[PDB]
This record gives sequence, structure tokens and C-alpha cells, in this order.
Amino acid sequence: GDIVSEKKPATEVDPTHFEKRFLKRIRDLGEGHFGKVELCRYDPEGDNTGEQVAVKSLKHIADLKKEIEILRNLYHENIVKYKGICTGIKLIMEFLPSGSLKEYLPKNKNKINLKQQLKYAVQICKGMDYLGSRQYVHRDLAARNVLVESEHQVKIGDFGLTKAIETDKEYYTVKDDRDSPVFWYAPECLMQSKFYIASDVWSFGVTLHELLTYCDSDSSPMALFLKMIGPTHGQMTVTRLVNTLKEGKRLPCPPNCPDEVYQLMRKCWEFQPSNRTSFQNLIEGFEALLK
Ligand SMILES: Cc1nc2cnc3c(c2n1[C@@H]1CCC[C@@H](O)C1)CC=N3
Repeated sequence: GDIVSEKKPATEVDPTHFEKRFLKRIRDLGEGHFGKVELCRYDPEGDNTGEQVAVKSLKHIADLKKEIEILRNLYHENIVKYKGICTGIKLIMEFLPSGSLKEYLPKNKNKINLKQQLKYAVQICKGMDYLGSRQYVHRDLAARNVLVESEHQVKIGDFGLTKAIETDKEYYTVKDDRDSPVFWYAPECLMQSKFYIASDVWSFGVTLHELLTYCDSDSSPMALFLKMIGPTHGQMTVTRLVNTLKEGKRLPCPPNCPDEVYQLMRKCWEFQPSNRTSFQNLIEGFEALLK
């Protein structure tokens, strides 16, 4: 008889599925090593009216898929929104036009006083506490990974190194560590590549320092540390860092930072993880300073 085709089923539209043919690149937002994030417009009508989105791709497939599964199931006002995927696979996120603290703080000093800084600090802590409650370690908390939604709101905006801590275990052991942000890392991470929730508290301390210096490049943790230890030690750098930290030396108080803010910061940097403050205690500390 007649050619037998297949009865077409009712094709619903998934709002989390972005078609590659309509995803149009505008510019690069950031990158390094294995992955990159690009600003695109998803423009299915082809008239330049479509939504702008942040697209994370690979320059490692399984890592990105894990990252996508983590972000997709995180819901918090201080965590960047998952929008969908393009399938190889690309992670589609909301685009925050003010960028990260790295871009925004140098340009908005007149706008952002100590009060607004402590409010960001509180919001970064709330996000991180949420992540910790879901049994995750972030491993990459730095100002460049903190996005500005508005003058009054920040969100944690990249989860590429985030790992799950096994239930009834205190830490995660890392193998791939070539490209570690060592000037943000707690001693136990540098020495044994173990990562506690308290190690994120340490990194938070260093992120708070960056906030307080408005992410000035000449006051960056890397810059300040390389002054403390020496900028020309090559592969001996990390060991000299570990050594300086053992001796009890820490980043200095930022200019115009009240001692009471600086002490909250120093509690992030107790050498022993069990001696460090928690995110909830940081929150309480900042809120007491705020009112
Ligand atoms: C610099 C920057 N601007 C962003 C706007 N929206 C975003 C993201 C943005 N980023 C960085 C991209 C690379 C990783 C992070 O440093 C953030 C990321 C996600 N949405």
C-alpha cells in the first residue's frame, strides 16, 4: 500500500532547551584552562530582541555535566540562576550586566561604602551556607566569582570546582590541582589537598579582603602574598606560602577597614579548620556591625 511513516507525537516545548542555531555570540565574559563563559543572545526571532544569557562551554565533558547538575538544583537568591542547556553540552545561565565584583567595584567606589560591603559579605555568607547545607564544597570562592545583580544584591556565579562531601565525612580529597587558586586556599588544601566547609570559610576571608580593597589589582591577595614571600620562587612558591602561614602571617588590614571587621576576617584564617568561625557566626557578626 502507501509508505508507512511514524505517527507524530505531540511535541511540547522545553524552556530549558536552547537550540544552538539561535544562540549568537556577542563576547567573552571569562575563562581559563578548560572552560570559558561567553555573553550570547538567544535570538530565535532573529531580530536582535532575544534574551541575553551567559553560556559556559568547554575549550572535561563529564565535569561540566556534573557542574550543570549541581547548579540546576540550587535555588537561592544569592546563587546565579540556571536557565538551561544547549546540547557536547553548554550550560546556559542568567547574564548579570554589572559583571563580577572584579569589574564592578573599581568603577563604583563612590556608590559602595562600608555598609554596602558588609551587606554583600552577609549575602556571600548566606549563599555559601546554603551550599554547605547541601553538602557541597565550593573550592573557588574569590571576588571574580561573585556577580553583581544590583547595587544591593550579589550572587555566587561559578561552580566549576564545586565538589560533594560524602555523607558522614568531613572533607573531599582532590586529585586534579594544577590550576589551584593557592593564594585563596587554606593550609590543609595547600598541604594535603583536603577540602572542608571550613576551607571555604578561609577562602571567604580572602574574598572579603578583596571586597574591602575594591578588587584593586595592586592589593590583590596574590600581589600582597608575593610581596610577603617573594615573587621569584617559581615552583617553590606554594611551599613558601605554606611556610609563611605556619609562622602566623596573614594578609594585612585593608585601608579604612575598622579593626572589628578585620577580626571577623582573621577568624576565617585560623590555621586549624576546627578553630575557624562558621558562616552562620560570620552572618551574626556582620549583622551586629550593621545594626
Ligand atoms: C565577568 C562575568 N560577568 C558575568 C555575567 N553573568 C554571568 C557570569 C559573568 N562573569 C564571569 C564569567 C566567568 C566565570 C565567573 O568569573 C563569572 C557568569 C555567569 N553569569
